[PDB]
Amino acid sequence: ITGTSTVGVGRGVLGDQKNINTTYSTYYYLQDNTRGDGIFTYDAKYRTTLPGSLWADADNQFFASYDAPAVDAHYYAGVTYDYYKNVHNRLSYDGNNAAIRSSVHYSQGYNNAFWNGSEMVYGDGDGQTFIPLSGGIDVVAHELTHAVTDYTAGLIYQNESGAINEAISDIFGTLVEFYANKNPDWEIGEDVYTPGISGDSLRSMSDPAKYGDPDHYSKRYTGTQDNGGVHINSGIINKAAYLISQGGTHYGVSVVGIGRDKLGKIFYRALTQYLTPTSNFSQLRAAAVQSATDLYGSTSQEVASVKQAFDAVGVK
Ligand SMILES: [Ca+2]
Ligand SMILES: [Ca+2]
Ligand SMILES: [Ca+2]
Ligand SMILES: [Ca+2]
Ligand SMILES: [Zn+2]
Repeated sequence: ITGTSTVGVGRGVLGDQKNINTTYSTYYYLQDNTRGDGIFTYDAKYRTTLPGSLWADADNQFFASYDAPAVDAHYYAGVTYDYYKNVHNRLSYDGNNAAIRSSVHYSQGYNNAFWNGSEMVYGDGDGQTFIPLSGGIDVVAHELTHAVTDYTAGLIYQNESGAINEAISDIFGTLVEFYANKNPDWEIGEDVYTPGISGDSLRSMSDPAKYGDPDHYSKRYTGTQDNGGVHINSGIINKAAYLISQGGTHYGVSVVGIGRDKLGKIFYRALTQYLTPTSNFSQLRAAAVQSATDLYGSTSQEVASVKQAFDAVGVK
């Protein structure tokens, strides 16, 4: 829409108050003209037709319970855009400031959220397994990172390349959660998963086996479910990334941590310069080693830690 840029206020899924960028033109719309070609949030009104209607509001105050998922989709897309711009110098997901569009209230009782190739889509959850999925900043950033991967490495969504694709989304989702300093951790989806149980999450990067995902290449899933295990075998790479950052000893192999910032620079470089659509785990190891070599030198501690981490999860 064409109108005047302004700032409104509302409450997210978790009850927290936040300011959001809006546009005025008769109604106030969830349209943020301050970032790239804009961030636009739509109401799918419990249907599956997309994108739905651009979110319009009469007084620029978004404190209704139907408003919550839209406030957080809109706000967390802006935080993810800022992370990629300020930390990695990347303008939006295509690198040229493409508009980011999200629809909320998709379908009824839908326990998922996803990047469909053109925009973000968020279910409200059934209220037991999940509450509206845009209340999780790591979920939002995980899904928007699929758009980055689509425009760069183009990892296909199956077998080892799909598991790399998911892991990359969990890694950067976690780094955005630390960047926003929103009670950060190495777990995925803990703010929106099972409102009645405390302490759990969908996946864990620091200990993937806590939920039964593999934490070593010898335990990888080899069947056909989940497109060949893209959500299951991502635990092997998530554990490697957690060790590079934080360090630790895993299956007897010791890794000195180099921290989150360097983790993010090595993986962003590997993703945007060396991975291809059919890269497998072994090629991800080579790409991460070459990236760390590019950035810090072949005899750095950073290269050594990347190697130990992949050796700790059995990826040669
Ligand atoms: Ca209102
Ligand atoms: Ca957290
Ligand atoms: Ca998290
Ligand atoms: Ca829970
Ligand atoms: Zn994903």
